[PDB]
Amino acid sequence: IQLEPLPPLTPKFLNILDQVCIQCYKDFSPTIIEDQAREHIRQNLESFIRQDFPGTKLSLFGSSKNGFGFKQSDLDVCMTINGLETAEGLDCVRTIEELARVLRKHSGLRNILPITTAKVPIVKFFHLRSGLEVDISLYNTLALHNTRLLSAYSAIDPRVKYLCYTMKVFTKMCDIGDASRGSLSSYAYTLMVLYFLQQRNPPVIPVLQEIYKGEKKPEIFVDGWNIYFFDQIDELPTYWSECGKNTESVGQLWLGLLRFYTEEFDFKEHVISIRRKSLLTTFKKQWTSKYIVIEDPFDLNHNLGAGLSRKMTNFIMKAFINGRRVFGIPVKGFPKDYPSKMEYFFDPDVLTEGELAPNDRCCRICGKIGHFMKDCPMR
Ligand SMILES: O=c1ccn([C@@H]2O[C@H](COP(=O)(O)O[C@H]3[C@@H](O)[C@H](n4ccc(=O)[nH]c4=O)O[C@@H]3CO)[C@@H](O)[C@H]2O)c(=O)[nH]1
Ligand SMILES: O=c1ccn([C@@H]2O[C@H](COP(=O)(O)NP(=O)(O)OP(=O)(O)O)[C@@H](O)[C@H]2O)c(=O)[nH]1
Ligand SMILES: [Mg+2]
Ligand SMILES: [Zn+2]
Repeated sequence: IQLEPLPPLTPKFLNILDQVCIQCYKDFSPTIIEDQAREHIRQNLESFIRQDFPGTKLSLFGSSKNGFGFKQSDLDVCMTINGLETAEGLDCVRTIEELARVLRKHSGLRNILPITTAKVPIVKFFHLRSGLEVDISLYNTLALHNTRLLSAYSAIDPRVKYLCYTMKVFTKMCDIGDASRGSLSSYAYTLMVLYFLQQRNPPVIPVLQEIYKGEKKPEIFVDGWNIYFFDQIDELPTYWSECGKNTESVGQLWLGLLRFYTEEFDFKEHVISIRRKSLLTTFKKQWTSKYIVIEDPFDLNHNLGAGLSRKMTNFIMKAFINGRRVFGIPVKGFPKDYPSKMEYFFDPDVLTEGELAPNDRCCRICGKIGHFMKDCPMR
């Protein structure tokens, strides 16, 4: 597939692109009050569950803590039991079902649903007063660490946040950010942003998992994987020589990302991997089955794109190509004929050409993957 050449931009248009990326953050990030409410929910659930399971500990992870949350993002909760370091004596499937029974007694919750067949078994439910979806998992230790990792990256430079928010808006508007419906997890798209910023010349962020006081990388193992990374961001100028050398604006970088993954990045040859600056090949990983290949920074056996079908991969790539056109090619009558720039750049009828995301892997009743119709909740 060949792509349209991009016309040269004016500074006036470049400033518009900058503003759109920043509005994605300002418009959709939670207020300080909404963040505190999320902590209050965790606190309330921990006390309620402790009535039946004393020593329960609930810990927030995901976008509530990694610096990239939206107002209506779900509440990702990790449950552990004090004194029990790992889930090696804990019966996780039976624990999920016991936990669900406890949560059905909570008058402020609705629609308790345990999902024990997923790779990560969860019990999810609806919190009435906040209107948020909550997902509780058991001993999700690695998720807690990649939450800290992403949070560290978000603190290095404000542009990290702006781009991750813009990416999250983009994929959400294209309806390609729901792994439960066959597309990619929003966490996978966050990794794509970070990988782009690491490979940029000059880089906007370093590879924190490769920064350390010499000579060798410290070895801190969790569930068989080294979770070390440099998290002393205040001292980063000392340990990152290229700190602050990239002076591109946010809009420049956002258009650069769209061009990077449509023109430059070789999906069939390389793996999107934020744990190392050196390119990682699909052949070295023996991950040639799929086109989009995304390696988790800690669980190196996890390919985030392992679930994508061929159709979904084409749909995703067409979205990025159309995004390249909308953000890169100024149009006549813009911006004076449009009372909202957000509605122009993120128009789904343009980015996906009016088509809906494919859903062939999905249940015909609810639209989720991973269950037969006799097991559907909406039956
Ligand atoms: O690697 C992971 C993946 C998921 N999660 C947690 O599960 C929650 C739901 O994950 P999601 O990627 O949106 O959907 C899962 C499952 O919840 C979904 N699924 C699977 C079987 C089914 O019957 N219904 C259903 O919706 O299909 C996917 C299987 O990877 C997330 O919010 C996380 O809190 C994690 O903590 N780590
Ligand atoms: O494939 C995966 C998916 C999810 N996770 C971990 O589970 C967290 C929640 O998974 P998530 O689907 O809620 N994505 P999130 O980062 O919270 O953004 P948002 O759409 O605003 O909710 C993620 O942030 C990861 O830490 C993984 O480790 N591997
Ligand atoms: Mg979440
Ligand atoms: Zn269903």
